[PDB]
Amino acid sequence: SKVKVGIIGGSGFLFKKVGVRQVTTPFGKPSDTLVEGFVGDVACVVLPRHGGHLIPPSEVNYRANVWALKDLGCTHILATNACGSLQEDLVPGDFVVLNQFMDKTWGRENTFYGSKPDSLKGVLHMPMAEPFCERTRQILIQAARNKSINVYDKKTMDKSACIHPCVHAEGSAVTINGPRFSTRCESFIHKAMGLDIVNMTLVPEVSLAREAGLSYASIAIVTDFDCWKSEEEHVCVDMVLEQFRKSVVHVREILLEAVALIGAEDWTKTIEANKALVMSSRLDL
Amino acid sequence: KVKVGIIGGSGFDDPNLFKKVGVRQVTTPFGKPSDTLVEGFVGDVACVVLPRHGKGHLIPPSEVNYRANVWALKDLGCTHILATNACGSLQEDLVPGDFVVLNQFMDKTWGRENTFYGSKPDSLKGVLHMPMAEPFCERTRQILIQAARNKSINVYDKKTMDKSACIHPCVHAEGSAVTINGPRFSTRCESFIHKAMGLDIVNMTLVPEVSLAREAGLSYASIAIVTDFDHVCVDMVLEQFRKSVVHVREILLEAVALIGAEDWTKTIEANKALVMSSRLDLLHQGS
Amino acid sequence: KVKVGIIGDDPNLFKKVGVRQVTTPFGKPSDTLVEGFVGDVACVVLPRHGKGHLIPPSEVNYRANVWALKDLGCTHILATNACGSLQEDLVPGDFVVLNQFMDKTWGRENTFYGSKPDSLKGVLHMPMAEPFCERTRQILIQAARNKSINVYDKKTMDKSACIHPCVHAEGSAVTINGPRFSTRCESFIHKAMGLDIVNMTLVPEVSLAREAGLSYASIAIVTDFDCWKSEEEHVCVDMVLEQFRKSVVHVREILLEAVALIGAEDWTKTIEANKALVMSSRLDLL
Ligand SMILES: Nc1ncnc2[nH]cnc12
Ligand SMILES: Nc1ncnc2[nH]cnc12
Repeated sequence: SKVKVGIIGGSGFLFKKVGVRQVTTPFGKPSDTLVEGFVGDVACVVLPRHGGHLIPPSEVNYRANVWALKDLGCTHILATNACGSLQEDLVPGDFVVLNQFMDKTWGRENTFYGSKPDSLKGVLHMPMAEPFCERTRQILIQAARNKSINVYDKKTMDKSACIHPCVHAEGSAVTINGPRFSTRCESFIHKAMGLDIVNMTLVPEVSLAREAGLSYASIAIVTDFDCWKSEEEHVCVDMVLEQFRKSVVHVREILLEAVALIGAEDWTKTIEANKALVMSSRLDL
Repeated sequence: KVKVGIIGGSGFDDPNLFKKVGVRQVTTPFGKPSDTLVEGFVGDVACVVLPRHGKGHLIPPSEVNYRANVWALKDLGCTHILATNACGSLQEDLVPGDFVVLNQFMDKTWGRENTFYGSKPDSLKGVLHMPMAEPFCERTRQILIQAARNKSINVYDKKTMDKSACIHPCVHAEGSAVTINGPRFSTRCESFIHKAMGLDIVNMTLVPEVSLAREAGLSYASIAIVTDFDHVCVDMVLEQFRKSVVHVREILLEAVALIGAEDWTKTIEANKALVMSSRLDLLHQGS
Repeated sequence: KVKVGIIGDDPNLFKKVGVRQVTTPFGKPSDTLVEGFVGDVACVVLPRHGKGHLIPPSEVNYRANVWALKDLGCTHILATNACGSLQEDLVPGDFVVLNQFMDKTWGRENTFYGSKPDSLKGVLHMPMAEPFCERTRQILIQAARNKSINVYDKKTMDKSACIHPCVHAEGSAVTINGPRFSTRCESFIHKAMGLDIVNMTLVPEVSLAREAGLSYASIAIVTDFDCWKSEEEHVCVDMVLEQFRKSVVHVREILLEAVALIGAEDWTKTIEANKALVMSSRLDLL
């Protein structure tokens, strides 16, 4: 019944520290030390995904990061991800509480289970049709409302209500491997598929969190229009850094409010269901 | 002169298709196969059976040694490989309980060894660029389809039949699979995209098995089982999958008999000639 | 001054000085390199698949090949690639000066930088919206005009004005990992996405050339229709080689003219912009 919130911070990334934990996992070392402490009465653990941002997205040890948070007793993970927009409604400065993704990563360790010595014993086939924890998604959305940040829900709001900057209540991300950005050809193809944003760090992090029995939700920071618009609006690293810094302030407020909103509810049945889903997805029984 | 290898997928972890005459615990130049190989006969036709995931289904799709499985069967003198694959549906007319004799695929796998050849010392010498436009052995595909007819299973061919001939359960006489890496299932977003591309089913094990079989000079065909990777429905899906396994077992046993009733000398030679004609290094030297 | 590398050499046009073996921080290049001159312009020729054509596309050391040309002082790289056509107006014997691509390769070393000891220390996030050097693209096209080869621009001209064999003034490529050719299902999917050609070797070569601060342009050689047409037109090795041997003399004329055209212009601002793009993409330093 205990609740403990892990926070995985991307580009641009909270409380007074109780302890710094140098941990190891059976999958290797996490990206950095883990800082443990409290937000109000809620226990919380913070972990930077890139550790002085020297580790590219394809080389982050997502297994060790998620497992380390599980081993410190986290029940939830809140994650941030920098991204580029593929659609006109999503402009730099907006946020997206994602609910879908398309995976184009490769060469990353994306599961804890297998038949090799470097993995846990078993064959795990996890359902991923709706790959995030829906309860935690709505917490992020309500947190933005409580902090007087606009929310745009395309299902129930006219397009004229999309007042920027705003938090988009839904969205799909294509995760590319990096480190290069997309070509205009690739951006047009992803947009034609109906995708909303492009990023590099969401997958396999989201999949491993569900394998570990954790509730996971992501808030993406729109820093650019990818490269499907005008040449002045094409992505570079400086464009990504120049927008993260301005938006980090507001995503901090959202994260800290979401931690408090998580602590204000009972999660006994959701945590139980997270664990049961893993056990029922074991094909080796 | 024929010998039929069988690679059993989910539902065939311990097949027992015939009385075991002998066993082969072997390795290959590309590592260990998934399990020991079981030898026997269907009538007078030699047969060898190998569970793709191992006896206890301990090996996930991404970690299956497709190269060792295909090579071990080639080493034993197999001329054909029949494989089973459990799949999910992406289209309205493919429903749980149906079967598909695949003729096409779209590859979204990565990180698997998918060729016997290359420039590394542990690969076979040479560069092989195989044609894959119609990646299966068409003659063996038609034997699987005829075996279903002979076992009283409906066959639906959307090229010549209207949709009212789609009577379930049925063998779809053609179809395309997207092969994904796994182990996780697809998101709704990914499934929507694969459906929009026109793909019929989704699976995790077809590729690179089919590609390696053609590299090895073997006639390969796959029969896929459509199941449901989803009030209560799990018990009905499992009973339905059990019934599908019994049907596929009947199809496999009849197909081995049908293969054995014909001569394959020309087709086997054509399979070997196709490998040689795809050796880029040799054809560059030829000119 | 400039110096042109050619990744993919007659007597009266290429004055061969010598053959060179080099090493790089990322291993050995595919083969030794031929150093020479086209007029007064220094030129280096490097075959992608090595001696005996024993190296398949997925195992080519693109990092070593590009870095070796960088270390020898090249300012430009011109590349040729055989390819299959996905569209009716691109026919065997044509050429394509690509301007776009979609990447379906995996497991290749595609960046010089990273956190492993096998790569240079750092994190490079390169923009790739328009991944080629446009000035060098337009030289390849103008080289074709100078050699009396037809040029077809589908933005300006009409399908009824396409004269073969022609250099297509733009186009997009899907790069697949190989070694196998595509299925018919994959071919039609790529065609439906709007792609023009399919190949195996463009990526990561084009990406690493930009990482190295070099101007890179590719002219593809259409050898086949992949496998979206009739059975006698489905791709195979013999078909690819038969057409390649007949088109290679035209593409040799283009590349030799392009090298002389590059030498006739100043590239000071372009080269400086190439290097400034690399440094501004170094996340670890910013
Ligand atoms: N366009 C983009 N593509 C990938 N990752 C990004 N991060 C920020 N913008 C991005
Ligand atoms: N159809 C094709 N596909 C991939 N690479 C090729 N190279 C030449 N033709 C090709």
